[PDB]
Amino acid sequence: GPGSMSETSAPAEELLADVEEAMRDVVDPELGINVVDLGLVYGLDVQDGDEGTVALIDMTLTSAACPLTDVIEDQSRSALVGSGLVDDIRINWVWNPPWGPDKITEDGREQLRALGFTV
Repeated sequence: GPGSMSETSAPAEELLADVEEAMRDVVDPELGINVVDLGLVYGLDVQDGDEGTVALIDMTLTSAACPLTDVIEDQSRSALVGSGLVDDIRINWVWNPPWGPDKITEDGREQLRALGFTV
């Protein structure tokens, strides 16, 4: 179900096509569920700086302890980084704690300087 929708980001030409593509990977077209409709995903803040360009996305799941986290992270990060709109993202899972620690994804955790890991 496409249409002239408004994500506000990107020029109307680019946004339409790119979001149409993104919405294919960041949705459940199997049974037809759209996470955005849960109306927590309304909370997204993309902060750009000299350090980098990070898209923060406030999300939640049935119990936030489901292995669906990998799926949303992979599909979201994969597309968003490919769209070029943002390079860094962080999907945080909130159902109890204050928005902060939840925003530490595999990007920050595994590739922390203390680990010295580099891909």
